[PDB]
Amino acid sequence: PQITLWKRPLVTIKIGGQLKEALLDTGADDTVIEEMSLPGRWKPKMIGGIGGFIKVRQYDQIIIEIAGHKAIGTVLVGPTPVNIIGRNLLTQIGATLNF
Amino acid sequence: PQITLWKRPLVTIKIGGQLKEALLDTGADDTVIEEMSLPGRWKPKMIGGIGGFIKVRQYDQIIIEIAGHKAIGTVLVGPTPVNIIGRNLLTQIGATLNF
Ligand SMILES: CC(C)CN(C[C@@H](O)[C@H](Cc1ccccc1)NC(=O)O[C@H]1[C@H]2CO[C@H]3OC[C@@H]1[C@H]3C2)S(=O)(=O)c1ccc(B(O)O)cc1
Ligand SMILES: [Cl-]
Ligand SMILES: [Cl-]
Ligand SMILES: [Cl-]
Ligand SMILES: [Cl-]
Ligand code: NA
Repeated sequence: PQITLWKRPLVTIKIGGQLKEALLDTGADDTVIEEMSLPGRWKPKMIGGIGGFIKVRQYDQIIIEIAGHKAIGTVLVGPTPVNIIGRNLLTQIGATLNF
Repeated sequence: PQITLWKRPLVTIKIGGQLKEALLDTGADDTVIEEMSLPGRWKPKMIGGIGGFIKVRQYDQIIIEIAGHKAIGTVLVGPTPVNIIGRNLLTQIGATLNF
């Protein structure tokens, strides 16, 4: 698809068999999701955004579908205000910015 | 241009007679620039992201040049860690996400 930006670029994702809404976010290096259960071990990460830092749980090699496109990669889980798909997974779905 | 997302999508902007580097950010509703002076009236605003809220000054009807393309809109000025070009200005340069 070609997504214009008059509205937020919200898509449906599927992670852990569950559908969620997330924002396609070219300003995010990494994908950050709200609290949920994922399998396996996690590693710590402190990430900084507009208002300061939050602690998140880093899960690697997680199966996630984004707007129907299959990805497998890193997901950060923590107290984000919105689910954000960052460049680590936007590159997996072949996303570019165009003007 | 087509901008891939292997790296942060940084561009040069001209705002208030100044050159700055800014991120093309589909996850931002509005454009948020680090502290600088702009002319005309403003009003206070609180904006929230990862890590909470910051206080900014909202300036309306500001001309920006974004990677050589002129646009006009609202610019929020305050203690952002990164200069962000949000959707309010990305739409005006005809920016789309494509996959
Ligand atoms: C969160 C979004 C719903 C909204 N945001 C826009 C978003 O793209 C931000 C931009 C940014 C980049 C770096 C530092 C600070 C901000 N991305 C962000 O926080 O990314 C973080 C995390 C992802 O992986 C790494 O990449 C960078 C770091 C780091 C950890 S926003 O900036 O919070 C924002 C909120 C509100 C309004 B508004 O109301 O117009 C406008 C903007
Ligand atoms: Cl990844
Ligand atoms: Cl980079
Ligand atoms: Cl605007
Ligand atoms: Cl359009
Ligand atoms: Na003004």
